Amino acid sequence: SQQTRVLQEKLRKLKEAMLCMVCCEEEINSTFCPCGHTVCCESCAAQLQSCPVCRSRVEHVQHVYLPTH
Amino acid sequence: SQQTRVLQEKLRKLKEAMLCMVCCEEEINSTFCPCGHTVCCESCAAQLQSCPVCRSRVEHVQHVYLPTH
Ligand SMILES: [Zn+2]
Ligand SMILES: [Zn+2]
Ligand SMILES: [Zn+2]
Ligand SMILES: [Zn+2]
Repeated sequence: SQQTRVLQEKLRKLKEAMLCMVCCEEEINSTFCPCGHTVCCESCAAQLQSCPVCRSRVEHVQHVYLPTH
Repeated sequence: SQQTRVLQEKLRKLKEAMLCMVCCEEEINSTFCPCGHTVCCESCAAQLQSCPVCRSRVEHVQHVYLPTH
């Protein structure tokens, strides 16, 4: 129905919010510490020395195990 | 249709996976370090001394800013 189409779009938007903001291909699973922005996959996070959201120094990357994975 | 019901269930489960595993009311926004389990809100994470998923000693709680918040 039309409601199936509406729900597919909502699901797509929620899944896109869970994808890395740099590569757009892999799920977010890494936090830039200490700022806390959790916006990248592990491969993109390993290549950034400054946060892409707030520009703070990345002291280290913490892997996050999320229930939505 | 039955497809609409399947998608509604997927959306519900994804939304439930973003809620704190202790209070079931507030969004997850905290990571237990060093293990990385990210399953609680700030208030519930604050006094836990051991991770509720893996039993590891909690050395630090890192706040996380997720795009799904
Ligand atoms: Zn990436
Ligand atoms: Zn940041
Ligand atoms: Zn809680
Ligand atoms: Zn743990």
